[PDB]
Amino acid sequence: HHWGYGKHNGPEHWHKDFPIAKGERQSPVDIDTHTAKYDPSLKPLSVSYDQATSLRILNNGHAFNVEFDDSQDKAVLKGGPLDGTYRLIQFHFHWGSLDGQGSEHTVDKKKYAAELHLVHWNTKYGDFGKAVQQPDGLAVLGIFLKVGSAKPGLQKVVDVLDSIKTKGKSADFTNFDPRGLLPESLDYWTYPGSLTTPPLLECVTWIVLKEPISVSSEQVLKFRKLNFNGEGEPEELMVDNWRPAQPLKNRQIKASFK
Ligand SMILES: COc1cc2c(cc1OS(N)(=O)=O)CC[C@@H]1[C@@H]2CC[C@]2(C)[C@@H](CC#N)CC[C@@H]12
Ligand SMILES: [Zn+2]
Repeated sequence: HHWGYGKHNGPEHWHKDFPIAKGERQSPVDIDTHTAKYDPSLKPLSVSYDQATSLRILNNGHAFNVEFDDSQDKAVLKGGPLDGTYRLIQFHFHWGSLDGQGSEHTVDKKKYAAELHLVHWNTKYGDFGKAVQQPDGLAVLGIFLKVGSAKPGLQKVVDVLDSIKTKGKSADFTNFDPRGLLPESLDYWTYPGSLTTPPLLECVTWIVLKEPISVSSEQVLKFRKLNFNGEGEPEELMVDNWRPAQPLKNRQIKASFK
């Protein structure tokens, strides 16, 4: 009976195994655009994915991860609210069963069809495992997805999902360029938070872009064909793998734009 997104193991149950679920800096949160304040101390955000090296794609039973080789400083995120260099290690999405839900963060309570999470770890901590044990160990770039025009750069991902339909399945996924998943603008909101799934560690500096990318209905439909279950088990469609907004508590969401 391990955690999941169902009625008996979903988000409202996570606190029993992971008490931090009711912590002081949990994610995701609702972003109140009118309360978020422009922060002049924020430095220009730097997203350098030109030398990114993807290696494989995995269905871990909660979502699917496109993993990158982070043994060297290649695809990095810096600037903005960040101090130091954060290395890209993987990206994944959270989506819904319907176009009107799926995102973890919400903007003025509005839910998007999905949300992309590009995960990076602070290099001063040596490795990803050590980084997650630090308040400023990770930096996750969140990008909303809305249904409309197809996103050309996402099709490569969409077409390989049939090969990793069930939990535990992985497939080679080299030479995928994450720059093809970024919107035009880098305007963003930032706040201190946590991982959005167990163990819910409060080690993340969240940077959520204001501009969403558009993906086609067909593209998101394929996301919904994935399975939460492993091969040979009753089919449980991988949909609604998002955690709802959590209490903001003693935090302020800062905006990079005036
Ligand atoms: C930032 O990316 C994630 C990392 C992890 C999880 C979920 C994540 O998605 S999210 N929405 O971006 O928070 C869930 C499982 C976690 C893992 C991070 C590394 C952890 C803490 C392992 C420890 C190491 N290394 C144990 C469980 C792992
Ligand atoms: Zn995530």
